[PDB]
Amino acid sequence: HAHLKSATPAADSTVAAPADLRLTFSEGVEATFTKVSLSKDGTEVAIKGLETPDADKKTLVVTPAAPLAAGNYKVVWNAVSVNTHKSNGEYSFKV
Ligand SMILES: [Cl-]
Ligand SMILES: [Cl-]
Ligand SMILES: [Cu+2]
Repeated sequence: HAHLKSATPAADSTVAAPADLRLTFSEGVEATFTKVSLSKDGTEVAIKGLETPDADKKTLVVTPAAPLAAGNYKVVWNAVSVNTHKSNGEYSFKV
C-alpha cells in the first residue's frame, strides 16, 4: 500500500505560501482515484488540481485554487495505488 513518506509543506512545519502541496508516497498513486481534502480551521479550501508528474507516480502535486492565506491547515488524503490498493491518513501544517 502507498504510505505518505514526506509532504511539503512538511507535517507541522511552518512556511510562506507554498503555491502547491507535494505528497511523496512509497508507491505510485492514481491522481484520478486519489482524494485530498485541504481545510483551514475546519472549512474546505478549494483544490483546483491533482497530478502525478514523474512516471513512477510517487509524488502527488495538489494545486489549490488561490495561493494560501497564512494560518492552520489540515490535509486528509485517501490514496489509491497504481496496484489499486486504498490507504489514508492526515497531517497538519501552518503558513
Ligand atoms: Cl502513511
Ligand atoms: Cl481525484
Ligand atoms: Cu499493500
